[PDB]
Amino acid sequence: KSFVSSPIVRDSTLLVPKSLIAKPYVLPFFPLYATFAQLYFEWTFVYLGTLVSLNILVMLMPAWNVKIKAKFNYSTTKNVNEATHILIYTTPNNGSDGIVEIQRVTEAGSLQTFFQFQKKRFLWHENEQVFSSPKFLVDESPKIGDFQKCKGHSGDLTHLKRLYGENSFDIPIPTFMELFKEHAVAPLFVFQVFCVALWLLDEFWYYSLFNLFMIISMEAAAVFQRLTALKEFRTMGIKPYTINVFRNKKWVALQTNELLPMDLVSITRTAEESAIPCDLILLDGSAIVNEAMLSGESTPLLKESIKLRPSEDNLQLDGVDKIAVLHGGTKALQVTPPEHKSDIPPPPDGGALAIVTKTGFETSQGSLVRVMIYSAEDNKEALMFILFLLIFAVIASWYVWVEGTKMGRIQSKLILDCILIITSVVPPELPMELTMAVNSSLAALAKFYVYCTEPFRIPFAGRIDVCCFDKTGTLTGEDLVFEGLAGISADSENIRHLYSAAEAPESTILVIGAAHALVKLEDGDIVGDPMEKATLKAVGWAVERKNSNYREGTGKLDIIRRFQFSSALKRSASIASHNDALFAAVKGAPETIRERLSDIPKNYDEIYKSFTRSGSRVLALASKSLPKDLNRDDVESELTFNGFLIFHCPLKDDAIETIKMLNESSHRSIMITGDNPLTAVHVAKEVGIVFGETLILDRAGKSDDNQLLFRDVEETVSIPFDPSKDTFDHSKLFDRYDIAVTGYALNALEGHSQLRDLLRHTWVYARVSPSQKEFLLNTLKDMGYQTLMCGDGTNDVGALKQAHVGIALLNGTEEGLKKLGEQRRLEGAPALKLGDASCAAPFTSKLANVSAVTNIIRQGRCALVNTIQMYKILALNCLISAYSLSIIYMAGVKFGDGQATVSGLLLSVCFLSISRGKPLEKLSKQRPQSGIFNVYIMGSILSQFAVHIATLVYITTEIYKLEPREPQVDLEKEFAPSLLNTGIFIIQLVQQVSTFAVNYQGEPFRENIRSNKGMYYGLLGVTGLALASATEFLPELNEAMKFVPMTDDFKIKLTLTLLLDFFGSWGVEHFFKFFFMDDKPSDISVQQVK
Ligand code: BEF
Ligand SMILES: [Mg+2]
Repeated sequence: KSFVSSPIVRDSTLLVPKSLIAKPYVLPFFPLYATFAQLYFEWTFVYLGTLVSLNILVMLMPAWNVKIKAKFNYSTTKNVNEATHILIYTTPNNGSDGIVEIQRVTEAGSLQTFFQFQKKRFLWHENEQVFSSPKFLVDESPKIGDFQKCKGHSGDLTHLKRLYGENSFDIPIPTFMELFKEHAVAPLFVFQVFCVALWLLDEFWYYSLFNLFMIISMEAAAVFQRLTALKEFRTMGIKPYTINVFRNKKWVALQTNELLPMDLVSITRTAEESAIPCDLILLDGSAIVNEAMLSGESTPLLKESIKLRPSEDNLQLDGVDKIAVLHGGTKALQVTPPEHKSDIPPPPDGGALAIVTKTGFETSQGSLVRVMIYSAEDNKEALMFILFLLIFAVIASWYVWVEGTKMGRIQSKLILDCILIITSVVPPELPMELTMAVNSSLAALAKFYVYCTEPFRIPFAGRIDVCCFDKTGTLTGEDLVFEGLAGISADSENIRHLYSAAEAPESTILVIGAAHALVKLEDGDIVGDPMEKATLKAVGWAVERKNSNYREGTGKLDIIRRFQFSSALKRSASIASHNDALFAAVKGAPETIRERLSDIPKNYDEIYKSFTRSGSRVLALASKSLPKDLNRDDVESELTFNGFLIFHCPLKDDAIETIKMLNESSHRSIMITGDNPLTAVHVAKEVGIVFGETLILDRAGKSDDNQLLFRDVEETVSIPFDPSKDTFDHSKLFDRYDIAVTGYALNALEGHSQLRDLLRHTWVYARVSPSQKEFLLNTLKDMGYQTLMCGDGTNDVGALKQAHVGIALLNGTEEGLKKLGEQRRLEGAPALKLGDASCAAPFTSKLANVSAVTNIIRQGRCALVNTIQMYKILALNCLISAYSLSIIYMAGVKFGDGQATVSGLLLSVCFLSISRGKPLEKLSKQRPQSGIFNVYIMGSILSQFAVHIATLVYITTEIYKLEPREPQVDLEKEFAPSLLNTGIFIIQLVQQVSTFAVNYQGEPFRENIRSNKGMYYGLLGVTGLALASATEFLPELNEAMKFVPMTDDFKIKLTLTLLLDFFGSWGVEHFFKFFFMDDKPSDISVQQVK
């Protein structure tokens, strides 16, 4: 018997399929059918009906639960040589159970059984009799000699291709049937089809068939739209590109999909729209990677080789040995070929050779994406609404049935009346209205290039409480840019004074162009550190083919001999030559240059520490006159200070305004980043997330013991802390200082009693791992708030998936998108990359600016308002119609077709015009309501209904006082012009006007009613028709509308009753909205001065 062995599975039972007659429902039902046939050879037909129903239900019973499907279709066996399926019982926190097909294929005279569950390959090992996932060499504790003594793969590697598979990231998308099955369960669709069945049971067939066709077409179109969106956006951008791989003792060029562990490849300078293939270890050479996408840190690291380490005893640690690993999904800005000769020849390119370690969904990025996809996880308002309407319809049907029994009609007509009531309990224009609303919201979002794949999350963006943010890539760029010199002065009048350019003396502008490592090849190009290129271009230098560069606007320059950048004693050097004299320029970290030059200025330390404590990365450069080969020490004997070079990632010109708009709108915006605390605090303080002084929780000492320390940005205040003894002194910490928790401190405070009281008062989290953003969002969702996440990297994929509404900011300007669209149209500015963050986030702003959050919230407010107003109007109209049927139909009241159609057309015009409205430009501090079931809305609905009923009863009593009552009445008579018909129809029109005019108006969330031309014209027309027919202004139209003339006193009474009805309904609705509105922001949204 099989037994899968992995941390994902819990138990496993083999399965062998059963024949068609072996299925449980089919064999037994034959005795019941034979018994029914014998009894048959009236009341018995319902028995065949229920028997067919139960048979069809047992037929479809498996599809709901997979365990039931395995119980019914397949039978459990304990021999893997014959089982064809296997039931995988997963662990509690890893996806759900499943049925996967056991596959087989013969290789080299021996077949190999295997399957694949959650993209994790399994294989049948006979000696252990288990399905064991592949285990890699770097997973265990490997000897560094085992890595240094590698020479690539050789022979026929057809078993490795089966053990490990291919290096491909292929995400599967759902099909049409599995996507429509989710829409075929909502109560709206079930109620629609049930009502269609009830109606066709007695009414015609052609109209029912057309209606069913329409219902099918609506769902088909919706599912097709959702499927198109999913198929477009649910994928990561991974295009294979040729690389040189050392196989069979020769450098042969394979693709990226054909990489296996322990394969020697040659990585070069990674071009655009590409990244490092998979997890590599640097066997020889050097590089400068950019981990801003996978890790979240802005500075480019400097990786080194592995050859200098002793191969005998040392172990590949991934601790001290983390300066040699290159993850997958990072850009390599520069690569240096090997220096000395090795056993294998150097690569044909200029790249460095490395060793593959993991491939596919086993790497870091692949593992994050896989766990997000597979290991992931109310709709009761509509159900309660249907229950409400059905209760009222039941009371209506009970009354009408009692009255029909007391009058003496047949049972069939009473049944048909009950069915008519239950069918008209909901208007037919509800599903088309919901579809128009969803499509209008989607087409309004798609004007800012914001595409959504879960359209039911747009109403979620109306009551957002906490707005989380990512720093690198979302608020700031991920590339260092120049800022300007510093320290070039002798006045000390100010520290932060940045001479941009064209203001430095000749010495500084010669040193910035003399101490560099860029070179121009013979074909024409420039290779080197990109920040060095940026500064050399901003200063305005032009490099030539020879090492000598000129055309700086001042003169020419030549480089005699240059030095390298060492790992230790980090600095550089160069010996340049000028037409005037000769000097040697030095450029390196300031902490090493300060102890090297003779003349120490008075503001060296002040300027350095002022610019290094806030994000920026300075590079102090110095020079020295050199009179006429030489070593490096005597060149760096004594120098002369010249200035600094300050770089930092610049803010987006849209972040400040967006965060200000969110602050002035009762939103609490926080920051969750992976950068060091200083840069995060600086950017948050510059954008507007924190205002006053800020404290930081980080490790106090160095080694261990989890003892934190509250410390200012500077060295002013230092409050210790112990996660087992001390408790958060709210009075002196939270009221006087903003704070920012790091990742180590947030990890050491696990299990603390006041962790939530802390999380209620921190706005910046720096240096958090990809698995702590999920924890933070889960805690913020358990606290009761509604969260939002807006990021772009791979580390915050789980955070984007866990939030109530997630947004993934791609790259691309507006003009670039317009040009790309124009080119696409003509065929039918770098391109945009889909990345890994767009696979989890439902929304995906194809632009880069941060205003997508504001636009999405502004659309969510409008969508929620529209939903609430539609629910309220439908409830009121349905109650009024139910009463109208129940009571009025029991009297001799009926109208001709002409008046009915003439009024119904305007009613439908207004009802359709309701949905079309434009949201205001300004975000308001008041938030809409969440759901219809509360005190305010329900009270207002019931009170409006009571007022309408009282008015109708008053006019009925008045009319019965005027004209006789006629106790004997019949419901089969045809239409006859009378006074009661007019006196009721006028009030019907007035009530159907008031139910919109009183309940539509929402000022703070969308434009006024007068700006809605359609609905305004409709209501004006209906009220004008009613008021002109009441007082008989045009007798011709009254005689054309089959309205009988009336006396003056009754017309006056009717007009006064109309006015009183309208004004009373409006007044009591305003009363409830004024007394029990309760639109208050949360407690975390208030902003109090400290
Ligand atoms: F810095 Be963020 F987490 F991308
Ligand atoms: Mg990012």
